[PDB]
Amino acid sequence: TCPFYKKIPGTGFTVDAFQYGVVEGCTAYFLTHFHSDHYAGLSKHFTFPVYCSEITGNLLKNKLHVQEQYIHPLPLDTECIVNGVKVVLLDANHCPGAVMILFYLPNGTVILHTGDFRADPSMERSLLADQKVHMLYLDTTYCSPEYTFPSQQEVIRFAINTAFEAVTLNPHALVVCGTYSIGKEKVFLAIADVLGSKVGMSQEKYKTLQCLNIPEINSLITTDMCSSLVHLLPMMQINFKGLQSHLKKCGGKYNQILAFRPTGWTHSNKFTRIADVIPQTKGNISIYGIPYSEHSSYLEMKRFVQWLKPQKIIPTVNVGTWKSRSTMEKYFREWKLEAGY
Ligand code: NI
Repeated sequence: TCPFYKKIPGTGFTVDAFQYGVVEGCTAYFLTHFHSDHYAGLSKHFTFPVYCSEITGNLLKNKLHVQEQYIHPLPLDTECIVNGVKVVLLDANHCPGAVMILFYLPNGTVILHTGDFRADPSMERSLLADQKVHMLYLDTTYCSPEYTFPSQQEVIRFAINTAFEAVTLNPHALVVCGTYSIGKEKVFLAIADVLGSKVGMSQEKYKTLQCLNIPEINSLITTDMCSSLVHLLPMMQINFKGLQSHLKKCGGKYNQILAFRPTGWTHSNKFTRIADVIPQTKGNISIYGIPYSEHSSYLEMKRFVQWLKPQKIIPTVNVGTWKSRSTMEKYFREWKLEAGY
């Protein structure tokens, strides 16, 4: 059955709750973003109203084949009414089309659901600042002080300069970027832009990108692999074996590969700075691990919550074990005691 952390009290709404069949009482199903854990259970067979951003609606329509009659896209930063309740969608700074939802309940309670997010100080001057928020449903992916990472911009600058130098040194080098869902598109778009190239990719991946309302997209991406010096492959192929194999397929148009694996956090965030990063190398193929995150670091999450000052916090990630919930409760109390709410 549908957990309490996916229900919004005093409405018949749910959020990211598609895997439990018909939820009793639910009149509107919200979807924060198009990642499989969150959409799990949605298909052409779903017949209830789904509320979401325009981008998320394009993906539902085209990738999952959800029938158009059930897709209710809403604009961002706009007060809307859904089944008699006022709502607002805000940018989550996660993957394309990802939203936070603000629910104004009829009793006067205000609830923020973050979905998946990467907290940023620009969220402190949105519509959130206009009134008190009583309850927060929080993306707690990285809720522990060891989880630090550089900014997106530091990582992109590093990627840019690395690729530019490698291809100026050897103009027959190919650049490859690994991927498994939407998100982290700036990695490959920024590398391509400094190399004067489009990004080449499979038909399924191109179809995905074509749904994302990216300006001038037709000038940036192609299905013609041969005409392009940056290629996208599945993350699973980003290894020496997979990369040698792809290099055989390109027809001796390239004689070297430089590949990037954008990851989340791994244990080497604790010492290394981005400027110290060195690749793994076997022969004419180099692989760089780069920690480009679309979730809040501990410090970014703490700052956001300490600003917002919610009366109650409901975690939405790592809630499956008592040990994790207990640990998270401890950090929420520290934050409250330090800031005085
Ligand atoms: Ni996500």
